[PDB]
Amino acid sequence: MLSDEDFKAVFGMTRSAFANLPLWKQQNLKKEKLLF
Repeated sequence: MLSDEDFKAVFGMTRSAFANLPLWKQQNLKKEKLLF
């Protein structure tokens, strides 16, 4: 669906620094841009 490197491309920010947070916060990010 999306390469590991592409993850940082879609995220927009350092996936490493963002990964420091729980997936709970990721639920919003996906809605901010992605759809599902």
